[PDB]
Amino acid sequence: GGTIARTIVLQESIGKGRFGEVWRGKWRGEEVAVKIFSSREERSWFREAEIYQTVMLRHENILGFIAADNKDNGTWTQLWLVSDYHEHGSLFDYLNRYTVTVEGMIKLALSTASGLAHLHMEIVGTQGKPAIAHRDLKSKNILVKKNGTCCIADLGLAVRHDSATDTIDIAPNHRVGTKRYMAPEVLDDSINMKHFESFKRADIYAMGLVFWEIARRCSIGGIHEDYQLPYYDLVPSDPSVEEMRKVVCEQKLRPNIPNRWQSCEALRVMAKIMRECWYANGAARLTALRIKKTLSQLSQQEG
Ligand SMILES: Cc1cccc(-c2nc(C(C)(C)C)[nH]c2-c2ccc3c(c2)OCO3)n1
Repeated sequence: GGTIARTIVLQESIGKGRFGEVWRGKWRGEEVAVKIFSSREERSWFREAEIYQTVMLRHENILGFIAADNKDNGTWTQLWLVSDYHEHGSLFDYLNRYTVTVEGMIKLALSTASGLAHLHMEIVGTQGKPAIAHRDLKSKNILVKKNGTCCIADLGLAVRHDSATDTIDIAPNHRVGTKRYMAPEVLDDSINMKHFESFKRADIYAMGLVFWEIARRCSIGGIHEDYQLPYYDLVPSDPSVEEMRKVVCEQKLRPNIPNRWQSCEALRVMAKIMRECWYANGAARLTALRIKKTLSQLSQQEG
């Protein structure tokens, strides 16, 4: 029969995605993550399997895809996605559970930038990678590995660009992602969605919000902040598009950069990246590659 899903034994319920339910599984002795969709969730399943099967997608800071499969238990067909297990889980869960070192922060920050710069960069060739925008970049969708670098999951909302024709592989809706991480252009309806660079610019904003969440947990000599989500101070816990538009577009607040980040050098680089990631004009924002370059300077420096 089939060689993946037949041979996997589910052990623990991890939790829900947007669609489909996440499990700890044993494959051939090794631990795996399994994500399971109903027969009516087939568009979501297929599209996510389509993105992970993009040629040249595999980076150390993208989640390692094993396989899409079917599994008939006897009553009903389950649609499976199988991946690498990471015991720490999400960047959200890690930053709630733990503080980090100075070296710890940059490992989390660099890897997330490297992941998105890989995802964004077109690789021309016969085995050629399309440029890929995420559309839902957040701490819940980034996983943390056992080495303490990150990898990006939740590519099911992603869009892919052919540079020759200048087309996106789907006709994209307004307002698909997590409402809290939606960029100002996405919030106020103003984003042009036959411009591909705009979707990349929308991802850099949200990585800025992820970079804030990490930098709060940086324990220099006692002193760290608590875990918070971006706009904990300014919106409710499941916030509306209306509620988010009033803070980000109308009032023009980033997340608040505290005083003691000015003392340490590594936090000021991160603080400068954050405030260069927030910008209501998307064209003002940095590339993931310029962020990757800058953090890779800081990594190969301070003694
Ligand atoms: C393509 C694929 C296959 C299997 C799992 C996941 C997946 N989807 C998500 C969310 C963010 C909820 C959409 N998380 C995972 C995930 C992946 C690996 C894990 C894990 C969860 O817990 C520890 O190890 N995606």
